[PDB]
Amino acid sequence: SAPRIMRLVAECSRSGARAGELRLPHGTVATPVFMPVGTQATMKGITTEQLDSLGCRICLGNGLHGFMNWPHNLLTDSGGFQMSEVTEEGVHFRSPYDGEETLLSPERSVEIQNALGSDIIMQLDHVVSTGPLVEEAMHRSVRWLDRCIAAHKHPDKQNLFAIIQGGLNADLRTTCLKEMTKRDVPGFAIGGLSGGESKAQFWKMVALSTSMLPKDKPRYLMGVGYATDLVVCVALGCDMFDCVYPTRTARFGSALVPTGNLQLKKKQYAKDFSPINPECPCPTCQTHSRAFLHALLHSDNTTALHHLTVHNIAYQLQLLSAVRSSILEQRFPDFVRNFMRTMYGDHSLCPAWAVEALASVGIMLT
Amino acid sequence: ESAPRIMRLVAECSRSGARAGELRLPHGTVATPVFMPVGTQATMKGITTEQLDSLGCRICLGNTGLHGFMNWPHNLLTDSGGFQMSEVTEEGVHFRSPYDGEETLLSPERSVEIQNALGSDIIMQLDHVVSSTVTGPLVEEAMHRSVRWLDRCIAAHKHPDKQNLFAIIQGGLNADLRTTCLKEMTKRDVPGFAIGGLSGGESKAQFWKMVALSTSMLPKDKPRYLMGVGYATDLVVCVALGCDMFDCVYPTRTARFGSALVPTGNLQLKKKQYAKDFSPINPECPCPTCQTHSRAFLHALLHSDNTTALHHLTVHNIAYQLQLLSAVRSSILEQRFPDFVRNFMRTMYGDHSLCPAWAVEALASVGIML
Ligand SMILES: [Zn+2]
Ligand SMILES: [Zn+2]
Repeated sequence: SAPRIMRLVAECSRSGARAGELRLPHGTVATPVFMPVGTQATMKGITTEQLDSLGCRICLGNGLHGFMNWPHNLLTDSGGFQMSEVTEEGVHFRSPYDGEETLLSPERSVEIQNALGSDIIMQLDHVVSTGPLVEEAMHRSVRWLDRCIAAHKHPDKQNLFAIIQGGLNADLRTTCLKEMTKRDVPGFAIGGLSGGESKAQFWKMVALSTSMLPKDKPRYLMGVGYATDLVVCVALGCDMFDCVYPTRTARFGSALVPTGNLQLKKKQYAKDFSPINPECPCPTCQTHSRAFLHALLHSDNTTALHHLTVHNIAYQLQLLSAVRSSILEQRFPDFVRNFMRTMYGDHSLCPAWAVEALASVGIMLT
Repeated sequence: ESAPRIMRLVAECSRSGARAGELRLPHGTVATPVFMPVGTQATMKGITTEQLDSLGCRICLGNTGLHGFMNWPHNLLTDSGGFQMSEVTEEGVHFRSPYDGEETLLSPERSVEIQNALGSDIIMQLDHVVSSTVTGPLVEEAMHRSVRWLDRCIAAHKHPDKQNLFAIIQGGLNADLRTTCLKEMTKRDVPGFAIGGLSGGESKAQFWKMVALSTSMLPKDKPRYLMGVGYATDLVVCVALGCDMFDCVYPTRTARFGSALVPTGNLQLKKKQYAKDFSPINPECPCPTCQTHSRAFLHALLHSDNTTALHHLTVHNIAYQLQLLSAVRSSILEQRFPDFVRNFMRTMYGDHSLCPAWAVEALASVGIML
């Protein structure tokens, strides 16, 4: 067995919630952790110092540490889902410059990520937009994983994560879980569960994945940022998260709060001279009232997006810090009960999918 | 009784009023004519000091020390804060605070004190501006109020050797009123003069006539700063009328609409005709965006990752502004400014028949024939 990068610090006795820390080359990272998308923050005027002040110790990148001037950890994806036909050789596409046919193979994806110098790297996978081609992409993703592992020639400097496939197909994801688990990679990601319509199928697929992933290795759930989703998925055994949710929420003039969000473009805030949250210690809540942000959203929209994003990212980091603390304090079920009460009002008004999911791990709201 | 001058005239056009010079400012010289981008609008879009310095920018506008807050080694210009932040009396501007929400006052003395602490190299007086919808004798009262406010700014500004206070010419589109304001403010010894009240107007014909009126009465040995002007044709014509400094949100605003500034106008990159155009925005532009991004890539980003496309379009649009005025300035030094304008109008519009009538008349007033 290779050295493990995650140390389990505490567990919830009723549910699957875990509190740990990751040992990465650029410093330790407390888990559960939400990782903001670094470039989405940089393009809105958020600097390294601001992100460091909020306590962020890891974020996602498109070496790369110097290009961003970032002293902490970075996670980079393969680049497939962004950048067309796919064969067994790799992803075929037209370059965004020379305009000629290009190939991104599993070997090339690893070589690119090796040069960037990030601390966690993601395998190249084959994602499809129904028929029997979905199972073929899953088996190709397993073969691509082995080629990534062979091409990764620095396991002591960078950590390669596999990506579980299968979408919403319980039988397909079970096959992928059984096959990828046989490889000794430092961590595992859960793909194909972002932006789904059926919340009931969403949490059942998360529970299926965490029941078969190794306990001593991190579980990274991709594309999840909604507050209730984060709390429920921590109770199911997830350790790492990423989403553009804080960035996207700010583009619509909304600020994340314990009861949902504040739609600051509404006229009811034009004369509200309080902060977004009187208990939030983020810079935006020290200098900006709701009335000011409301005024900026109608004239100087670009400046309002900067301050809303600072707060929305801060909310994410504060949420999981509170989640992690409740696990350490051996009182995570009580945290969830208080969180659902504040967010929705009463057990009768909570979304059914979250009540059933939490009950699956023995956290009752009734 | 004249203070040392901050502008040195280097060359002039023999036919028109176009001037090429340099400003001696505490954080370095600045070649004029110069377009000054709004620094905060660029910072909020991910543009860094290093990127802006590489483009050759040596002066930009600040929100309103401030040099350290931006991490900027060159010069800064800050406004008074009036147009942003309600009733106005002789004491100052009365408004409700954004923080405590209580009544606050911005006086001429307080505006200077704020700008003194920011540490910028050029500072703007506080003026009393009324909407263009106001018509009667309240417009003339605001103009005379601005002159009295100017004297209070000068008295409250106790560091003419570290910061340069500019007056702001009032009057709007009223030829008689602006003549009074020009005649009155010229008697004050300020290092430079700005021209206010000419941004975003509908009537282009009255616009260029008001610019010419201002430059005919402002001192020759002092800079002329034209506020709120960034359109390419506007910049060239106003340089020919005697203006030295410009600022606008035009490059930043143009990027919010998915458009890239080019010598023939702009490219509307959200249109489907660019989805398979794998050439740069401009093959002759040396900006970073034109080194790394094709039109097809920017077209794709404008429909999925809009925030990233705004960053790269703004880098290019700012570079276009700086390149345009650098070329303008070079043609003046080369004693070939009329020929520059003729080629510029040819590329922009196509032929004399298709040029805007207001620009043909304005250029003809200073002896530039197309
Ligand atoms: Zn906040
Ligand atoms: Zn360019």
